[PDB]
Amino acid sequence: GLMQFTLPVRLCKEIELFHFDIGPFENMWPGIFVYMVHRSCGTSCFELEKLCRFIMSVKKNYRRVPYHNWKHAVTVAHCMYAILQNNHTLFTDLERKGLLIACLCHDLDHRGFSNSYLQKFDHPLAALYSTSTMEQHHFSQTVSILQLEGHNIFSTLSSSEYEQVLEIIRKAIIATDLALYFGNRKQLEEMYQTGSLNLNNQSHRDRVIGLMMTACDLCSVTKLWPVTKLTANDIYAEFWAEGDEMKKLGIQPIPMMDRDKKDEVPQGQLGFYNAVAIPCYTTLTQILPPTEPLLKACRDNLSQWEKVIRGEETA
Ligand SMILES: C#Cc1cccc(-n2nccc2-c2nn(-c3ccccc3)ccc2=O)c1
Ligand SMILES: [Mg+2]
Ligand SMILES: [Zn+2]
Repeated sequence: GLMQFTLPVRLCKEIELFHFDIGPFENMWPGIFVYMVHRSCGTSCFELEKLCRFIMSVKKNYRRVPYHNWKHAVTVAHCMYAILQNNHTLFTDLERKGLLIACLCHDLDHRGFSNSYLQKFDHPLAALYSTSTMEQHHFSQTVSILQLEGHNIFSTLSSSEYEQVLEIIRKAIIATDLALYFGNRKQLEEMYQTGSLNLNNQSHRDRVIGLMMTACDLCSVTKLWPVTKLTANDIYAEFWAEGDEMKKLGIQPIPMMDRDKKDEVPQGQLGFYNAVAIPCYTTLTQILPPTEPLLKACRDNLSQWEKVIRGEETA
């Protein structure tokens, strides 16, 4: 309990900021995550030796895909960490515990394909779960790893708290189904503007947590421009592979996923910043004002994609 994980000076400072990049050294990502749980939750909350065993089994069940990989998991976990430190008093001891775990586990065993492709390919996981196909799979994997021996990081919670925390994680992981984002923000917008939003309503917390989870999942669009620029190549590599697999079933993919239509990427990014990211971070700042820096960084990047279309910058 007297073994405080430290980070080098530049990391120790830069890690507190929303736009932190976790860097290219895979071997430091576990220490970074533990550093974050320790400052976010306490030295007390988790048994160091169980935690480390959990993190490495989680790492082992992420796959080598261009984007939906172990780096993504830790990135998303970091954004949640930033949100929780800048909104210190709003969240319970259990939420702080489960949300950082939820973010680490949110894309467990992803193969780089959307729910749509599972449905058209007729993947057995689509028989098992008709909506949020991958997201009920990710949660299922979380529970598997939670039930390996020496892996129950939650062993000190009562029966109650254990159910509470796994129900935070489940809901938190389902909420990363972007198809659910749209209704979830339209309802929080309406609750904030008519002043009914009330954080003592457990129904309303769930929604707020779902939006944090979209916020964290999308946070590659909230980094400094050269990190956003270089992550997009990873994002489109998965999209273009999925389009190839679509063409393989005898189906024109949407252009986003057609690697013959690379020319339309920047306009496609504009669409997505306008249609998804900017609305996500607007609504999230209205509900939690200290998250503004996510909105500020998102708009800067929108403005950098505008510059790309005007040929004042190439990609
Ligand atoms: C792979 C992937 C993937 C899946 C979930 C979110 C993100 N993500 N994160 C940051 C930016 C983006 C992003 N998402 N889309 C997107 C558009 C329509 C449906 C779904 C995703 C289009 C362009 C982007 O840049 C990527
Ligand atoms: Mg996902
Ligand atoms: Zn994700």
